[PDB]
Amino acid sequence: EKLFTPLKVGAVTAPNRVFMAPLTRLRSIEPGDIPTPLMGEYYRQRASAGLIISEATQISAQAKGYAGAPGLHSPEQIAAWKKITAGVHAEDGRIAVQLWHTGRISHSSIQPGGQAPVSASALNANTRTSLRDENGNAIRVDTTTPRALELDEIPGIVNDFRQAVANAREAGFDLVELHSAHGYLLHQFLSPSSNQRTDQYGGSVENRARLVLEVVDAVCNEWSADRIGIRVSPIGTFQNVDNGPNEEADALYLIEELAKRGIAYLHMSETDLAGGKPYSEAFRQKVRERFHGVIIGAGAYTAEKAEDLIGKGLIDAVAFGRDYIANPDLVARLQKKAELNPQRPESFYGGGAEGYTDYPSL
Ligand SMILES: Cc1cc2nc3c(=O)[nH]c(=O)nc-3n(C[C@H](O)[C@H](O)[C@H](O)COP(=O)(O)O)c2cc1C
Repeated sequence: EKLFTPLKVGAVTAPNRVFMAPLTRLRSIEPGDIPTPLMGEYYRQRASAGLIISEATQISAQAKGYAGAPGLHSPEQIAAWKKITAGVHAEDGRIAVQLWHTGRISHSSIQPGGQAPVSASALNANTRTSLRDENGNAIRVDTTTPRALELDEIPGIVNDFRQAVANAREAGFDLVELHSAHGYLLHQFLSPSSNQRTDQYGGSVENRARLVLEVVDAVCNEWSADRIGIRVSPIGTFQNVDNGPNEEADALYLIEELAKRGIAYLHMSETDLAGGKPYSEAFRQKVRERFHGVIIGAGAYTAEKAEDLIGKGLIDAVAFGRDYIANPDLVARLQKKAELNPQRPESFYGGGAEGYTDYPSL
């Protein structure tokens, strides 16, 4: 077993390879989309993780797509996150903030001015997002048809990612993870199914990957390459957004480009929660030879699958999502081969302490 051995991830060193995947829990304070003391406790309980990747966090108010999701834009949010990272560090843990712009996966009622959300093209995601009712309870709602950005708006998007990263550094995060997966803004440009642009940000894969690569360069220039991670879901269909008829080739192109920046890590979300086709060991090898940094695998990993792939040298770490939701001390449990607490899906989104901080440790 090598799942419990140290691993250098960019500027930091994780004592084990059991990572906590980014998990949207929608328990932030509104107004302000502010992280809470309860959230700090939740993250503190899970500090033994090799690395904690936070719930998706807004790089701007416009980036908001879910009620209850935190932001990292505004004095109050920065101050709130500072206490959370301090708590994790007090337990000697490491935490990375996942930054996103939901793009078309949003609703007008939570956008600035109540206006239509933005995207690569004006195509409704044909899905739903999570809002809050009159009592603050989480509820589902169809996504609002988006507005195609506009050429001169792109620089502003890259700037928002850069500023959020600057705030992240100030906030005490050890690393940042760009969310270019699961059909959110960056993925919306990457995919031809959601990108019908005729300017230089649409068409060829090079054009579709232009925005994400501009963000990587910008955040890398703002902080440091060894502080930047990125999550992608380039194979399969995620939240109604597929990856095109040449997804494999297009994925390898993107990874070679990311590699040139020498960033901290490549986080691959291998399948949608609804399932998907498995990654062949051949493809994993092709990814392996193209990226020279840490590679994190995620999906429906069992400790056994992780040990097998890490042992084949195809990946370096594994991010567990749901098991981490139900087991703050997942590291200890997996190492001791103990039983895990059962999961309570009903309380994954919204609410309070129940189903959040009440999962006991051994
Ligand atoms: C409650 C819930 C919320 C999630 N929120 C996020 C998130 O904020 N960002 C992200 O990239 N993926 C998110 N995911 C995906 C997880 O990080 C993870 O990849 C997924 O749960 C599959 O892994 P698992 O089988 O180990 O849980 C979410 C999944 C769940 C069930």
